[PDB]
Amino acid sequence: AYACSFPPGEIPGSKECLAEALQKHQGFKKKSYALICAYLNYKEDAENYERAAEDFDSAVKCTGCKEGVDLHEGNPELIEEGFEKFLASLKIDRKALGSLCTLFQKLYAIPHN
Amino acid sequence: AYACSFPPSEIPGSKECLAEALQKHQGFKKKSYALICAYLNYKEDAENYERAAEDFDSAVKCTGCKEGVDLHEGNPELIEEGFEKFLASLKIDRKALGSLCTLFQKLYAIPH
Ligand SMILES: [Zn+2]
Repeated sequence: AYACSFPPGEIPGSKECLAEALQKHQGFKKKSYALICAYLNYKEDAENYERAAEDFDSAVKCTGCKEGVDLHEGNPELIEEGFEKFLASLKIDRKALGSLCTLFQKLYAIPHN
Repeated sequence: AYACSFPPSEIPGSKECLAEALQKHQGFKKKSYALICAYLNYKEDAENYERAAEDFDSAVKCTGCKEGVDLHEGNPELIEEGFEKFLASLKIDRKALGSLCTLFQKLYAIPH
């Protein structure tokens, strides 16, 4: 699930659409970094990844970006491919994934209001 | 801050009190693993660490454990020793830091 916390992109056709949504909209960043953390523990908890992927799928629909990101989150043979697609599409530094997961804590502070 | 979400320990005098609270209570895992994530990023955001440490301190009060874990969270020269005290007290292997931080996401589900 993801209730849209931000409006549609003004650059839906841009190769930067998803990367810019990530930067500008904390809620999309939270779901994206949550997904990275879930990926890193996929082999011990596939259901958590599946839920995080569904949440991300929900949040991506908010963006209006044209670029499709099929995570194939229920298909073990395609999990890696789908996650790499996500990284490519969002223009994430793929050598920094550990760090980005660790930032989920900063982006989703507790307690909060 | 931390709004106590679990009951205080049955073994407040024990050297195992904090490790036992961590084992039993998700809320204490949440604040502990959040602290770990904040520590891993200390060198780029000390304020976030200070806040997470204060939150952890508050969660420690909720446990009722007598043992102290002084994180020295405002003192750069002592952050390392404070965090090592945290690891020793909660019986967390330093090799496990990355994994435990990554688990904050699983233990703090969004949306909610
Ligand atoms: Zn929350």
